[PDB]
Amino acid sequence: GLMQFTLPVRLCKEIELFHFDIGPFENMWPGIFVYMVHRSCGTSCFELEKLCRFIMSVKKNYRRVPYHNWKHAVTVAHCMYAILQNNHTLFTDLERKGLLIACLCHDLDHRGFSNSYLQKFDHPLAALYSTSTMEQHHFSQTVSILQLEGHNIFSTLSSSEYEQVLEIIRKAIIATDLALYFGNRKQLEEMYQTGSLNLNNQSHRDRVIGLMMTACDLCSVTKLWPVTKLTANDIYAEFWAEGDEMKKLGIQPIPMMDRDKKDEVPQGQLGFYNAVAIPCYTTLTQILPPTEPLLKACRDNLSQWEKVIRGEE
Ligand SMILES: Cn1cc(-c2ccccc2)nc1COc1nc2ccccc2nc1Cl
Ligand SMILES: [Mg+2]
Ligand SMILES: [Zn+2]
Repeated sequence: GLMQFTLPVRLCKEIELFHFDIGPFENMWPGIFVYMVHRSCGTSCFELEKLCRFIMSVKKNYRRVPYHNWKHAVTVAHCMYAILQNNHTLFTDLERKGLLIACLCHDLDHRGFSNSYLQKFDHPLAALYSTSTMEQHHFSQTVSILQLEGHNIFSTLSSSEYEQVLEIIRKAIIATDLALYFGNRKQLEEMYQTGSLNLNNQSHRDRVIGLMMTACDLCSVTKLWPVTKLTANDIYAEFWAEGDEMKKLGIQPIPMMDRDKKDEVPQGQLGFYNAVAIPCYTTLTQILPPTEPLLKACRDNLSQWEKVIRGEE
């Protein structure tokens, strides 16, 4: 009850900033997450023993892949923490509870392969879940862990609060399917500019939480340049392995996944900042003005990729 987590001074200050990097010490990531729940939600939100058992079972169900790993889970939860802390009064008690957990769980048991690769492979998960294949699996793995003995962190909620939080988590996790982001953002763009955006309309909140989820999930583009640039190596290590696996099925992969086309990465990052990241953080900033540092950091990183193309690095 009286047991705070406390971080060293540099981490205590920097964890509050959007561009915080959780560092290379894996054993500190659980404590960093509990710290964020305790400040975001409260020391009362979860029984510490249950929360600790939940976190360690979640960790165990992330795989040793280059990018879609336990570090990504905690990184995406920290971005959500910074959004929630900068928008104190906009979110319900249940939302603060659900969203940090949703972010920690959002890529559970990822294999380092896209929905496309599973469908082309004819993976069993592609027959069980015809759209948002991996994201339905990530939600399925979250419910599994919540149902293990001693892992039910929501046990003090009523039946209908419990149903609501699990529905916040399902929609949050489904929204991390980038195929769904383009339409979600166009609708938010229209709603904001015709003035119809209403945060009391549940279906509107759902859309805004979905964009928050895209923003947290892509947050590697919002770090200081050396973090962004080194994370890009991990992202492409997966893409290129998928490309190899497409070539094994007798399919020329897209260039983004073809390691023979490494030279075109700087131009591919440009397209992604312009087509995905910038539009994402721009619409997020219009809806939630205090998230503007994410858009500013993304813009700085776009400018760094422009310098790479110009051979200035
Ligand atoms: C779109 N695109 C095309 C290329 C390309 C590269 C080499 C050769 C030919 C084409 N690279 C990208 C970059 O793509 C992404 N970067 C991400 C960065 C961070 C977090 C999620 C991301 N998700 C995606 Cl999909
Ligand atoms: Mg994912
Ligand atoms: Zn993710």
